[PDB]
Amino acid sequence: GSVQIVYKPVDLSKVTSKCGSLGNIHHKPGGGQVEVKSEKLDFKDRVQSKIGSLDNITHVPGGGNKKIETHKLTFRE
Amino acid sequence: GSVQIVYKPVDLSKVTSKCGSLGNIHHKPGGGQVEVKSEKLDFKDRVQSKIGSLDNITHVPGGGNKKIETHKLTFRE
Amino acid sequence: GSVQIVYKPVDLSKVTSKCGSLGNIHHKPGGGQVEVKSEKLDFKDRVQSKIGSLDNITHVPGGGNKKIETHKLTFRE
Amino acid sequence: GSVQIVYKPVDLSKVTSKCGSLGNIHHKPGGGQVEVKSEKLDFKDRVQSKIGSLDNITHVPGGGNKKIETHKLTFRE
Amino acid sequence: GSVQIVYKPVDLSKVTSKCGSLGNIHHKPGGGQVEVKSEKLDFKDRVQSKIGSLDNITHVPGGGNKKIETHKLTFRE
Repeated sequence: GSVQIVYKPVDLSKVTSKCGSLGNIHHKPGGGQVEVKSEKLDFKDRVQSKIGSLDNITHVPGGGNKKIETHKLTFRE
Repeated sequence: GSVQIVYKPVDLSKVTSKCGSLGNIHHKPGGGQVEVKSEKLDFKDRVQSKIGSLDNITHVPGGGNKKIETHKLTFRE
Repeated sequence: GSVQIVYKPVDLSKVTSKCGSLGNIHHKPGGGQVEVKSEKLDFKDRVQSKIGSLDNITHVPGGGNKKIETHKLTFRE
Repeated sequence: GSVQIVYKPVDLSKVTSKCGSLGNIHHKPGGGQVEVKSEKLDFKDRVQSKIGSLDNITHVPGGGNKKIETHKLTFRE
Repeated sequence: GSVQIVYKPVDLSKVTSKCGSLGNIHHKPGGGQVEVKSEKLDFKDRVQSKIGSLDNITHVPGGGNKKIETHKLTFRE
């Protein structure tokens, strides 16, 4: 027997930002010690480690509009 | 026998931000010590670890409008 | 026998923010010690650990409008 | 025998924020010690742990309007 | 025999906030000690633990209007 699939998505979205002014973003951490003690580091199959860190991230987009879209069609028989 | 699928989504959304001014974002942590003691670090199949950290994230979008959309069609027989 | 599916969603939503001014966001933690004692760290199949941390996150969107939408059609026989 | 499905949702929603001014958001914790004692950390199938933490999150959207929508159609025979 | 389903929801909702001014949000905890003593940490199938914590969350939306909607159609035979 026949089958029919019409996969027809229509998109007219708007992801809009309007910022008149952005200013005076201060970022002054004091910073502290990190002391890590260990003996061995046996790692395996999938490891995303991080041992000992002082990260400082300043992220000022002036418009950081994201849009994630995901389409999928699966056919079996 | 026949089958028919008409997958027809229509989208006219608006994700809108309007910020006249953004300012004076201060970020001043004092910072403290971190002391970690261990003997061994045996890791395996999927590990997302983090041992010892002072992270400082300043995130000022000026419009941080997200929009996550996900479509899926599954056909079996 | 025949089957018919008309999957027709219509969307005209609005996710709207209007902020005249955003200011004076102060963020000044004092910061304290962290002392962790252990002997071994045997991890396995899915682990999302975090041992010892002073995180400081400042998040000022100026409009942080999210919109999560999820469509799904499943067909079996 | 025939079947028919007309899945027709109509959406004209509005998720609206209007904030004239946002200001003077102060965030000054004093910070305290954390002392954790253990011997072993055997983890398994799905673990989302966190051992020892001083998190400080400042979240000022200026409009934080969320909208979660979820559609699903399931067909079996 | 035939079947027919017309799934036709209509939505014209409004989730509206109007805040003239938001200000002077002070957040100053004093902070205290945490002492945790243990011997072993055997975890298993689904664990969402948290051992030892001083979390400080400041959340000022300026409009935090949520709207959760969930549609479902199930067909069996």
